[PDB]
Amino acid sequence: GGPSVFLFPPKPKDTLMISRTPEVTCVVVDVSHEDPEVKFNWYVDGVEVHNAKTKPREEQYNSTYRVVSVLTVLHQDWLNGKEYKCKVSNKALPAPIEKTISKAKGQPREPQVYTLPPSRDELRFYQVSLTCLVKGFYPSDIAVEWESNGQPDIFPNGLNYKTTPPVLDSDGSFFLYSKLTVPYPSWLMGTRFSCSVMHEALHNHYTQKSLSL
Amino acid sequence: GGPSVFLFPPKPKDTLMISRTPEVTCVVVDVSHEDPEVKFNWYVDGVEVHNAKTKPREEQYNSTYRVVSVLTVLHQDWLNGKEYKCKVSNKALPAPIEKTISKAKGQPREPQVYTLPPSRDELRFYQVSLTCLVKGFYPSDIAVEWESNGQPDIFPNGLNYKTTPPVLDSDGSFFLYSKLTVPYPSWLMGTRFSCSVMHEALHNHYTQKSLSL
Ligand SMILES: *[C@@H]1O[C@H](CO)[C@@H](O[C@@H]2O[C@H](CO)[C@@H](O[C@@H]3O[C@H](CO[C@H]4O[C@H](CO)[C@@H](O)[C@H](O)[C@@H]4O[C@@H]4O[C@H](CO)[C@@H](O)[C@H](O)[C@H]4NC(C)=O)[C@@H](O)[C@H](O[C@H]4O[C@H](CO)[C@@H](O)[C@H](O)[C@@H]4O)[C@@H]3O)[C@H](O)[C@H]2NC(C)=O)[C@H](O)[C@H]1NC(C)=O
Ligand SMILES: *[C@@H]1O[C@H](CO)[C@@H](O[C@@H]2O[C@H](CO)[C@@H](O[C@@H]3O[C@H](CO[C@H]4O[C@H](CO)[C@@H](O)[C@H](O)[C@@H]4O)[C@@H](O)[C@H](O[C@H]4O[C@H](CO)[C@@H](O)[C@H](O)[C@@H]4O)[C@@H]3O)[C@H](O)[C@H]2NC(C)=O)[C@H](O)[C@H]1NC(C)=O
Repeated sequence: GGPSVFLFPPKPKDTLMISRTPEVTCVVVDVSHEDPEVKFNWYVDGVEVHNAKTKPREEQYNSTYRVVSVLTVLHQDWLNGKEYKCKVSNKALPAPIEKTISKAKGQPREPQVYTLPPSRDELRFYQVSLTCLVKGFYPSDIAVEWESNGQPDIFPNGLNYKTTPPVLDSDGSFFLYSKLTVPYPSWLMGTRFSCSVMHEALHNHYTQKSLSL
Repeated sequence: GGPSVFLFPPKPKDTLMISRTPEVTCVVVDVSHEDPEVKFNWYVDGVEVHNAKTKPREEQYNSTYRVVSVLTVLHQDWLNGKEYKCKVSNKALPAPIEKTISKAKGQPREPQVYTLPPSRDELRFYQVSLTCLVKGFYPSDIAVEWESNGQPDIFPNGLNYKTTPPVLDSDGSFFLYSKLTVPYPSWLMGTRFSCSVMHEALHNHYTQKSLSL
């Protein structure tokens, strides 16, 4: 064939925070040197739009260019299920490649957030684990972060945490876990930690759950 | 080209338990009706073997057969890093397709297992969540299960649990979480639950961590 197209959704956090701005990204790979001509046509539910923006092309070590087309979207357009289509055309293609992406369908469901202290057996070590359980949400688009009331003297570098991907639960909903690693002295001195979750189905798209000794 | 080949590693649990038998699986898709002839040649570190077994072909909705070749492997052969090669040949191919798979390289690291009781705020609900943290292991091949001392009268159907995929941690090791959902009355009556973890770097490839009220 010829070039390949891939269309990605906006960041879950971008569509949920008022401060941020979501965008859809249409990437084009496998584009030839002989015909590096690429065009884009964007359609929101079958209605063309021309506010998208194409970034400069870039060569890769595999001797192929890379074209990307970014389309900023309204917060509530995506959350209401509007479908976004990217139409790519180039000489190397017999017919243009059209791709579409939208939010997962299904009545959203609200997550429950639970913080669990570190296991008693983990204090033998110096780094202990604070856990945040987020369960029962749909769709799986979600954002998770940790906060502290600890000054930089205890945390000169920021907080160290990692979050699992969403896992389909036995009731059609999703769950995940996020682990925050902190020194034991910080846990013992009464530091207040906070698990923050952004999800469509939450009121104000946000909830925050605390954890401390 | 023609048909496509895919080679899969043995289940982590299969290579760790003596009772089970691990297998490398070499799948062939996109095989034509005009030429449904397939051959396999297996090599363990460049040494041919003839104990593999081919299962009957199966028709697909897209009108393509699918041929599978299964090779049982010795437990310690895989765990010691031996590379397994699958060579596929068919009329529709100009030259045979060879694929190889082996265990991830790197000094193995032993996991730590910690059980966390359900959050106090989750008792509002009837289904509560028991958590098992497994962290600090390498490679990411691991198997996790839950056990109970509860008869079938409390659990006529088995235990309900889901386990996350491994997540790369900030020290090059991996962690995961497994969630067991149980009715609150079972938690309150003293039922003893058990998180069982099978990993190469564990002594006897097995460890078990308990949890109860
Ligand atoms: C006619 O219909 C067929 C069936 O629908 C089509 O077959 C499919 O063909 C595609 C390629 O076009 C293959 O894609 C690959 O999938 C691999 C994963 O396969 C496992 O998981 C899927 C479900 O997720 C499952 O259906 C497979 O059968 C396979 O299951 C595994 O099976 C083994 C033993 O059989 C078992 O031990 C495992 O536990 C089990 N695992 C699971 C999760 O069930 C990928 O690994 C491949 O990835 C490659 O390519 C990626 C990018 O393309 C790259 O990132 C990767 O690194 C890697 O290189 C690849 O995506 C499907 O597997 C195959 N499905 C089946 C059932 O055969 C057929 O293509 C279609 N005809 C045509 C013309 O399209
Ligand atoms: C020249 O070199 C560049 C970089 O090495 C290659 O760019 C990649 O090309 C492959 C072509 O297959 C693309 O593969 C697709 O990747 C997607 C992942 O997107 C994430 O990752 C990229 C980079 O890591 C991020 O930029 C992006 O924001 C995302 O975070 C997958 O989603 C795709 O999977 C889907 O399609 C395949 C094929 O149908 C299915 O098998 C999957 O199941 C799934 O449906 C796919 O794997 C890759 O995206 C390209 N990266 C970038 C950054 O563009 C060029 O391909 C290479 N040139 C040639 C000719 O290959």
